[PDB]
Amino acid sequence: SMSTVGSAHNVRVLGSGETTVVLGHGFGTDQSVWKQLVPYLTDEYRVLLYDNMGAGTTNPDCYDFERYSSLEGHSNDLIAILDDFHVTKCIYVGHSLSSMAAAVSSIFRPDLFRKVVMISATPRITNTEDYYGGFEQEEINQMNTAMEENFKTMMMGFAPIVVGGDLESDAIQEFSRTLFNMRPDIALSICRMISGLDLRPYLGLIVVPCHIIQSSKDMLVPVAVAEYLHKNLGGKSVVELIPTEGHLPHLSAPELTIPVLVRHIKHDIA
Ligand SMILES: [Mg+2]
Repeated sequence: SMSTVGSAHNVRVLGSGETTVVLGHGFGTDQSVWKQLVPYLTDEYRVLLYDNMGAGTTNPDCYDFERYSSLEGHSNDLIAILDDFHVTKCIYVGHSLSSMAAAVSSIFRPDLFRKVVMISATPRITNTEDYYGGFEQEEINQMNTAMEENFKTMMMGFAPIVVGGDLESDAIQEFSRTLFNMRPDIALSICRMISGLDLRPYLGLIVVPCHIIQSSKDMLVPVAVAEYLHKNLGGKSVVELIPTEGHLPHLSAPELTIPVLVRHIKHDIA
């Protein structure tokens, strides 16, 4: 059979070309979240897709609770994936968590990345005296408390609120399907990690060009966070807001988001 890293992350390679586009997904989804975007890319790029460890499509026994208590475990998985599949200078396009993992990875291994397109990314969701992440700490702890109380109940509100729109919409139904296929203890572990994550000290060390993409109204990512990322990244960057509501605009608003991503994949920051 194929490599252990490839089978553990369900790595899939489509198309062909000189440049490889790598697609990463966020919490509660898997690589199937990119099914609408991939046809726009396979004729000119090689496209690699992979699942984060912990996704409902991955083996629950491979989720080392110690290893994935910080982003480093996901960052080292990504490096191993691109190594095992011999990718260099890829165009990385990732939603939320995965784009941050790629950005940090580029600090130590800049050979693997030509640029990073971050969608709805944030270095820290909790406010401090000098930083606005969107949530006071005594809101996040109350959140973390409620997720340990009734996790499935919190996720049943989480999914439509975070995606935005009608309970009946296709995006909310699809996001719920993959979110509820996760194992509760694994998902809770991931939310704990995101909840305490603070990537602010890393931003100055990231020097690969970053394209900061997010919805103008994201319940988890204030527009101030995109501006904070732009300001504190160590290399070139650009910010473009998608005029829409939702944390997963690639899933909920493809008609706006897919044209934005293709233009940022193709064109470079001068
Ligand atoms: Mg993030």
